[PDB]
Amino acid sequence: MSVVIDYNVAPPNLSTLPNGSLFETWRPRAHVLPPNGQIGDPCLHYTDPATGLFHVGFLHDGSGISSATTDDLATYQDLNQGNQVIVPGGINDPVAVFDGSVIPNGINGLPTLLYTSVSYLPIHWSIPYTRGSETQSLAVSSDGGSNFTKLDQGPVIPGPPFAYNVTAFRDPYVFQNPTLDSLLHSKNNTWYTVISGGLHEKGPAQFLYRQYDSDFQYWEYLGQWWHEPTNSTWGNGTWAGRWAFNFETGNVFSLDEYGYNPHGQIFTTIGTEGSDLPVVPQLTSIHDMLWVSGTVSRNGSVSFNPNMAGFLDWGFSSYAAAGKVLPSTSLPSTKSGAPDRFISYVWLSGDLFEQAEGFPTNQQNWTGTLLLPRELRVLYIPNVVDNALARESGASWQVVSSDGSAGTVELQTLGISIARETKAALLSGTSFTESGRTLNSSGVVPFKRSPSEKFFVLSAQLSFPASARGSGLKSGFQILSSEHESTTVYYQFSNESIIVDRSNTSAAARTTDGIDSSAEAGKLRLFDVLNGGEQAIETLDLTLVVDNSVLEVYANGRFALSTWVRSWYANSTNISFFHNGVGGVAFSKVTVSEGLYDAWPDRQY
Amino acid sequence: MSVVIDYNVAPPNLSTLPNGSLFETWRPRAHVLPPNGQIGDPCLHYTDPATGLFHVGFLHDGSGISSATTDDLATYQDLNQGNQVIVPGGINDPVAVFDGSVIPNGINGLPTLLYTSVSYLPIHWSIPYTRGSETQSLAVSSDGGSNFTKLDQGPVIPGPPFAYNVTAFRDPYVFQNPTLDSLLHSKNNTWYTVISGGLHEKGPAQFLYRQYDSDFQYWEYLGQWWHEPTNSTWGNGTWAGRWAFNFETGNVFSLDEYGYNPHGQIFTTIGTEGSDLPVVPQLTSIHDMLWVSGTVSRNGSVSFNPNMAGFLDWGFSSYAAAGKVLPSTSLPSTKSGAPDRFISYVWLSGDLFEQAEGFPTNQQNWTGTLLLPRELRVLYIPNVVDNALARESGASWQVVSSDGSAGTVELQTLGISIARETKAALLSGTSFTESGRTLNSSGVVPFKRSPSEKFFVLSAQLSFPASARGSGLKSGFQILSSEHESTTVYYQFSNESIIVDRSNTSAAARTTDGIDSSAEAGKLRLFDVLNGGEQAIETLDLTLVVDNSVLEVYANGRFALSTWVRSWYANSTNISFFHNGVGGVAFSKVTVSEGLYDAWPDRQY
Ligand code: NA
Ligand code: NA
Repeated sequence: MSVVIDYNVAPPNLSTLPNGSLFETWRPRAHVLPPNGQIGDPCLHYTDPATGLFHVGFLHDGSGISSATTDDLATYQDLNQGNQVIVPGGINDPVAVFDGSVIPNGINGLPTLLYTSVSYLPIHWSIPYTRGSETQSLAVSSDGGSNFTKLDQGPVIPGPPFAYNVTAFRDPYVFQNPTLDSLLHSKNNTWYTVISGGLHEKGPAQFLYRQYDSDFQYWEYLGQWWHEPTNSTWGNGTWAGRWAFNFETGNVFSLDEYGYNPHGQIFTTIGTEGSDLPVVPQLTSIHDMLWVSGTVSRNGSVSFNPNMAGFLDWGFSSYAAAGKVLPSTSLPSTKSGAPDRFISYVWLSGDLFEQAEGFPTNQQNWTGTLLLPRELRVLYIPNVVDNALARESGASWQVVSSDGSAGTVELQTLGISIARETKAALLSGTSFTESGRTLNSSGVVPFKRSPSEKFFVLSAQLSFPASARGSGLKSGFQILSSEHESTTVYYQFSNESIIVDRSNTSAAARTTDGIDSSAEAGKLRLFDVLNGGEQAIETLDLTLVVDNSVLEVYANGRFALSTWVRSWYANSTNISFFHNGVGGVAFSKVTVSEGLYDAWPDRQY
Repeated sequence: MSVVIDYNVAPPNLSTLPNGSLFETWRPRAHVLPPNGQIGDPCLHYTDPATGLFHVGFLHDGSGISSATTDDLATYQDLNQGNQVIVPGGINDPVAVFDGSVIPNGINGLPTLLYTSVSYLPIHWSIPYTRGSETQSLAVSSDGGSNFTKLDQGPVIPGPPFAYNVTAFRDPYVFQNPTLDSLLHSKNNTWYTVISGGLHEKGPAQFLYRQYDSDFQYWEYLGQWWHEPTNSTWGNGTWAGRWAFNFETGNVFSLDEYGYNPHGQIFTTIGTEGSDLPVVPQLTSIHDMLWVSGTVSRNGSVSFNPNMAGFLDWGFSSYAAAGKVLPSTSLPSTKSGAPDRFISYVWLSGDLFEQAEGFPTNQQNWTGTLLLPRELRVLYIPNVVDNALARESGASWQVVSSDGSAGTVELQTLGISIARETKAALLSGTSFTESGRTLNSSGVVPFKRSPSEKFFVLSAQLSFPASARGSGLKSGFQILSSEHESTTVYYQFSNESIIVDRSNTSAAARTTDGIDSSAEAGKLRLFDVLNGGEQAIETLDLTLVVDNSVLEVYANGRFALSTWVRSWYANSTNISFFHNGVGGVAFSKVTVSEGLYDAWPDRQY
């Protein structure tokens, strides 16, 4: 008949259950992930100029790249029923297909994939590099993006520059930029490529190239346009992790206040591969998902000079972001009236980058997800008090103007928000509000009403008095609660962090190996701000999106922290105010929207 | 019982006979060829420093490189019973293994093969080049040369210099040269590599490299050290074919009067791929086997500047020569007392470079041979009369001194002779002489005694009177004669050529397709010479080596012409003087040595 799962009854050791029995247990409904099995790095994204459809791509089951389309940037349709559009086993890629990116209007006016073709394993920053392990090859889709046919020829970039002893040499990211065109005297709308990795005994780098011929055959090397010393860090390591031992999945793009602008300020997103000392062979212990702002100058060779940096996502398991220009002329953007955007999908690895030993993978029969598509833009924070907090250097913001009369500064940083159409679809459920209140004593205060399922958005504002600064205050919410489980998400002034406490999240973590219960944390500074001539600590504008086991925490349009919340019991759906009693907190009216939506309307599961 | 072959009975259409039935018919006994099947370009040759054994290599059955050893430079022992020491089907060479050469004392003190690893076909100078079709990869033999194990990594030279549109890029030839070391400030005893091919719309070239690291990993590009315009020629095309559309099998070495000398004059041997106009797609119609002398200068980049050139072998089917330094310390050289030598094996394609349609290949069950090993050295011709003949430029010799009193010059050219130990073994049979004579009338004069088998050396000197110059004289020998067949080899003053007339050579050519009967020819100038104060036309010192169907014609230590003489009848063994009646000829005493020897004493067939 069936193997019977009752989520009011206690869990077994989940690894004893049949294959596939936990497929729906923790599965999101509003996120990009394959029909089943494993998802790796997103890549390959492109707007098809002929249709306006936006194509998303991702590594799938360690065997190539799968893809789906969206006409609204909310919901998706599988290509090939989820089967890969390109697989390993060719002449150039006999061992593996690694990440690539797409020139949308390329060879023969077709989407043209430049990707890392792998011929030798293992490959890791910590071990000697095997010559020719990573080349860059071309493929073209003549069938609307369902199949990328490999060009019947060798790699267009057969290895790194002469005698370079690389740590890695992969993840080519194609992009256009008129600032680079001007500085390098390139032909207008030249395609550039960055390749990510580093050099042994020197440190991480992006290797920069430009197309030499219109046919994309030859790629002129323009130097290590950005490189950093081995395991160096932005500032003192507080705000933007470390540059660490190797760069991965380098994206390059340019922004203004509204979205993507070719003439805008230049940003990159990168994964950095970190380690404790001594290094453990073939182990990356820290996967930092960073963004970096910088100016580009020339001095013979072009250079990217960082002026601020932060995390695109503070999640331990968050990594490998791939983003793409989405033009205003796209099908989604035409419906929503958006300007040109840069949409980034962050990867949330399902198994601690394959370190989560004993996780019930055969039972779940899927692993990983992408996070919600995110709009990136230049965010301005006005009316900030010109004090030490605002002026700290080596941080994730910079002063772009000042008012000596008012005593204020305008700050600039990277804006991170849920893509507009996806956010609206997330809120299309049924909405209720919980009354605002102030808390001064220690405890958890149940909401009058909680969602009855584990699919909701929670928004609220938290205001703190001057005395919260530098104190032992902890305030936020307790979610996914019942007598056996709870998860707590809170702001903490002592280290200016948002924390997700997962020690009690999962009753399955007590019976089963490989179900991480570590705390997750990210830094967020709330500055001193001036409005109506009154100086206050900035309001914490918190959004929580819970999609079964996927938690995404957003704050103030500039912060994201995402993780796995693998609660077992059907009843673990209650929400409470939380405050540790140190000082006071005022919670606004809290909005809860329940149900989210189905991001995969043409799948049944 | 057996399929019965009687060589006194007329031949059938040979393509109707059983497979293997003609294995012995035309098979040489004193030449390098595999136990059966096809032989292609020789390559891979090396002296093993540990044993003193000389290793020879060759393409075999279109599927990699086979090898044998010699301890005497006369006789050979198969490695692996003739099975290839390296085969295609690796990561770098999934389609084919092309030519390579060996650094004898390389990685780990082991013979280290650098070779062309092929990933895409077709490849031809006349068609567009597929990117990455030819890379250069490393293999090492740790077992005494029976197996060259591919290094488990990508090619060490993944393609040609950036954006070069090559016609070909293959046949790497490793060599050392202190003249290059001095000119380029290279470390002493640096290994150089030439790679042969050309550039589309520019012409043929050798691409020059030097090792960058002691591990042979990286190869620094030093430019097209020698290149020529498309289908240009030395002089007016008389003496050294054409530079043509592509260079193949470039060897580089340096000589003195005795043999190989690192500080000597620099020479190269090359195949050139020719065509009539218009070009026929994928067809090379002319395969010229050239040698070239030149000086090396620097002008920022190093340059090889030809000062004379000729043919290493004038045979239509002669090509692809591979030679190697053989030191005085080798086993063969220690026995024979030779100094350092450069030994070259020329290939004699068995089937007109796969154009001989209908040849009975399945019946023969082998195809091709290498020619006899040849010593190359600087040859001086003294006491030549200083006239137009001696002074002609764009030819195969140059004036290196002059005596105004005597009216003479010393000439310099490339010396080509049978390697000493092989020549002695060829003459180890039973020897007889035929009396000298003068002929003035037209006809063929039978020898009093002829060899009774088709395995012999014939040596003779032909002296011509002053009036032979510019005349219609034709004199030489008729060989392999009976009532049904004959072959005529003669000198002709009208175009200063040695000719092999094959119109009557083979009774099988009348019954069977693909048995070429075209004439073979090569240029040979006999200069005016002064001895005892008498001016004469130089003596023609002729050697003919007939090894069943393999004919090699040598003259004056500076001329070689080789071809197939596929006589059928057991009785086609008679030899006659030949003279066309135009003027007179004096033949010296003619020596005939019969039997040759077995170059493969440990094979039965
Ligand atoms: Na991370
Ligand atoms: Na030839």
